[PDB]
Amino acid sequence: GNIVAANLNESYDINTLRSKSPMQWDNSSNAGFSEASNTWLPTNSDYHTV
Ligand SMILES: *[C@@H]1O[C@H](CO)[C@@H](O[C@@H]2O[C@H](CO)[C@@H](O)[C@H](O)[C@H]2NC(C)=O)[C@H](O)[C@H]1NC(C)=O
Repeated sequence: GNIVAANLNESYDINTLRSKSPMQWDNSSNAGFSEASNTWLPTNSDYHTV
């Protein structure tokens, strides 16, 4: 699903950022997309079940 449009300090379209959230693999931190602390966009909150 979509995310809620967060604050980005790069020039992005806030109307269409909702479809660009990181891919949801396994239920790790950042849904297995990254082992970094913070990603460039927030992972959707339903990643534990989806
Ligand atoms: C844009 O990036 C962040 C938010 O996306 C801005 O705020 C910093 O966020 C980091 C993340 O934890 C904090 O540690 C800093 O204290 C924040 N404040 C700063 C750096 O003043 C950040 O200010 C923005 N960077 C720009 C505009 O260059």
